[PDB]
Amino acid sequence: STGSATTTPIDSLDDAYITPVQIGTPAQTLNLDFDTGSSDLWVFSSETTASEVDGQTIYTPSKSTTAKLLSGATWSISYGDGSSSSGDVYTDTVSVGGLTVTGQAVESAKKVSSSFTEDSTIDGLLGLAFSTLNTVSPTQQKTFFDNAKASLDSPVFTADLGYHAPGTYNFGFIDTTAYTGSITYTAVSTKQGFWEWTSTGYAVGSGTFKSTSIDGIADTGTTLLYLPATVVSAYWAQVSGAKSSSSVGGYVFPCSATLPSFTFGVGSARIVIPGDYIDFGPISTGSSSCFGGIQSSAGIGINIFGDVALKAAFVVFNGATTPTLGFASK
Repeated sequence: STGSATTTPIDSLDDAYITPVQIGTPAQTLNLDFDTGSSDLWVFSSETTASEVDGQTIYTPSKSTTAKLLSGATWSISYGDGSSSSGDVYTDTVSVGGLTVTGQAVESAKKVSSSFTEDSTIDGLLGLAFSTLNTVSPTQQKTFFDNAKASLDSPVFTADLGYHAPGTYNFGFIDTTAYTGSITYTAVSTKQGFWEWTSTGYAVGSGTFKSTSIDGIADTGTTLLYLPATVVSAYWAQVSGAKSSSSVGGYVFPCSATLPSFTFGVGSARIVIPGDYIDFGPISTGSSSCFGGIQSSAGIGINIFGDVALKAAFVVFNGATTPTLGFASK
């Protein structure tokens, strides 16, 4: 089997991407944030505290003939940005882009933190990291990808995120028309539950490539590119007027600037992030100070290849017995 679904930016900055997901019978379509940095599929629901729901589409298990309460199971998650959610669990039929899993754990939110409430466009998350990170207790549950894997033509999914445009998540096949040149594959460590790999270095604009190992995670659920302070300082030093602002919470730059590209290494191959991808616009409405899309990972504890990086590539998440990651230009 295979599946293919379009993923759409939630706003003009590509802050996140939503992908329609069918849950239950008859189908209830919710727009979920596919997150390769976590492993819970959770949704706004009829059980979510009413004051914490503001415009989202909810899953109502009582209206699904295939929903079954997973008795005794609860979940609770906190994300790298400080947001959180928790609730109980149903199993139900879940389909993405034509690919159907029966008995998928659908985690129903009883509580969500303010950042989720305030984002009306995201109805939940669909985790695509390794199932070892799943928070369901007392019986850990598998991700949608893990459940689908054996039925897939090939045990892979791919992320093809757009810059200010829709893109695609495919399951079970590699669309050879979706990228240019070749796909370069690189080793993955699953020891932390993430799609963790080591970039071979970087360049800033037309500058020379610096060969240096950068361990980090491929995370579709993080907006920006978070790299070591040395790398990030080298980037922003090429932008006149750029500075790290403690008050704003990262590097800012004059909105009048033209940003240089940023290149990262994948083995001997190179992925170029155009300068425009690194512009996240005014810090506040009407400001002439703009927020940078490359930020320091210092104090996160891990480097994160988020959407800013991933959207510059066609990315293969290879879930073979020994997982690997593939990157191609596009």
